[PDB]
Amino acid sequence: SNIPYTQLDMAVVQNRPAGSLRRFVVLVVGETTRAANWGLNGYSRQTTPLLAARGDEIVNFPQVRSCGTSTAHSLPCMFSTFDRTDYDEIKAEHQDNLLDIVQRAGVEVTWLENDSGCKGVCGKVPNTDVTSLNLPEYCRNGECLDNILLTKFDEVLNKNDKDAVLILHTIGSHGPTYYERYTEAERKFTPTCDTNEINKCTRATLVNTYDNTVLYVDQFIDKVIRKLENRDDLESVVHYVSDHGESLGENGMYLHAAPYAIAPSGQTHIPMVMWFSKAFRQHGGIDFQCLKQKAAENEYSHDHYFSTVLGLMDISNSQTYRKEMDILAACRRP
Ligand SMILES: CCCCCCCCCC[N+](C)(C)[O-]
Ligand SMILES: [Cu+2]
Ligand SMILES: [Mg+2]
Ligand code: NA
Ligand code: NA
Ligand SMILES: [Zn+2]
Repeated sequence: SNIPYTQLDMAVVQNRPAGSLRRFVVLVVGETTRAANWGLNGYSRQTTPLLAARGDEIVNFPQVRSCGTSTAHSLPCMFSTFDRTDYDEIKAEHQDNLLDIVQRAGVEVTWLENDSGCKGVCGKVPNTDVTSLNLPEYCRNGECLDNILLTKFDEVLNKNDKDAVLILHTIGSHGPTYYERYTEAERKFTPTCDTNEINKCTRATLVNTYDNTVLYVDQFIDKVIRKLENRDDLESVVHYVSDHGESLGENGMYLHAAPYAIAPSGQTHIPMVMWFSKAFRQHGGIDFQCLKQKAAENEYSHDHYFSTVLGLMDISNSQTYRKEMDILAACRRP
């Protein structure tokens, strides 16, 4: 209430081609996973084997920077019109965010939370806290394995046939209970640090445990793709990006939330990948070989998130959309 609230893009609509198929976009908002331990970026361990095996169909972005080093900064920033370097916390809090605008355009927006909170971003859209289900197959000590989200996916997919944006907010690589982020099938690197007292384990075991968390991210993204890839009637996109990275003892630094100005690359350099369904490849208007090249050669950040999502919903009458910030715009047919 401190300053008047600005509704943005009040006349927004979708401008999808006439007679088009449903468009279903999944935004996986990761947590703590860093670029330097991401197999597709050339890490010496293959922490992303399922995505690597999918080959050309996964677009990987080797140079992406976060807008903050904690969830409290990164989430509101990445869902706002503001860029990191001009972010105004107060202004952002008193205006519509990305999800408010997309919902106003008539898109079904749903937020499934498994990471302790949306930091105010999903207040005005349908949202559920999946962690609270406290299912023994996934959950212990108030935290749940991210595959619990998959159990709620089909309900969203089948809610109706409107275009949709589904946000899956994952707990990812969050520590210091890194060992609780994955299961036996992803416990590849050993020995591990099976305590929250990470300062008491060797740096070698800490890296091993963190790397196992990335294997779980990889299989999670793969399972989301598997829910969509056989729906030939559906134009689907899966987009994954982390909120920030992590420090694993380098120079005495652990966890995250270092002030951005002094934050090491481990905390600011984050993974990002995209996958497109067959129908999206056919009717989505994107030159895929163009996009693979752009992804390899350019530097991106959370600043690109807002316009990339608007572009994926064919949003029109939008004064917030910036073509130069839309990752796909330079490879989209006019
Ligand atoms: C307060 C930080 C906001 C970011 C603005 C960075 C300058 C953009 C203008 C660049 N330009 C070459 C056109 O002058
Ligand atoms: Cu206020
Ligand atoms: Mg932004
Ligand atoms: Na945690
Ligand atoms: Na194992
Ligand atoms: Zn975080």
